Amino acid sequence: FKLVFLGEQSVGKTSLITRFMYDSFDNTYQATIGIDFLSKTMYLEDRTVRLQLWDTAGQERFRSLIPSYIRDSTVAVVVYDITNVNSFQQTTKWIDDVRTERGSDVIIMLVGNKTDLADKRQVSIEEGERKAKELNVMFIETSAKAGYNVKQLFRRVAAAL
Ligand SMILES: Nc1nc2c(ncn2[C@@H]2O[C@H](COP(=O)(O)OP(=O)(O)OP(=O)(O)O)[C@@H](O)[C@H]2O)c(=O)[nH]1
Ligand SMILES: [Mg+2]
Repeated sequence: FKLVFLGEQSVGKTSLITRFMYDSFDNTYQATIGIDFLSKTMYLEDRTVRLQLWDTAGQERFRSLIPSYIRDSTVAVVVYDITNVNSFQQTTKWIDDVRTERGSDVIIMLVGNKTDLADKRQVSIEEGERKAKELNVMFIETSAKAGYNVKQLFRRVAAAL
């Protein structure tokens, strides 16, 4: 259960981790610098699991040694912001990066985060599911802020292993 979180800056990667691991959320953006690590045991879908999580920096300058982390991980979590079409469009790139490194020997979850921002939605659930089916990855929509589907994201990934 070695998980790498990928996707564009400000989509909610860190926020999803903090929500799941610590059940908190904060509004003010602290960008991740390089690749942070968190390891903890959780009771997750009826078994104990040791979660080893790599939280990558979305900012372009930090995207050089990510290959090692992708090779090191059994699960890739690729997140976008449902309010931000570019961030969605860039998920093809991220999934490709995983595939280039592991092909079919990896669990991939595509995540449409920030659903609580309902009015500002620029990507439909439909389009998200479409992309997930086309690229053969799992799909879920979450809200780190409101606490929607975050436990489910980790559940579905843990039951995928
Ligand atoms: N409304 C809303 N805001 C969110 C949600 N998730 C994250 N945010 C906000 O969006 C901003 C970015 O969140 P981060 O968790 O720091 O995003 P990130 O993907 O880790 O960004 P980098 O580390 O720079 O790559 C912050 O201001 C968060 O408070 C969400 O589910 N809903
Ligand atoms: Mg971050």
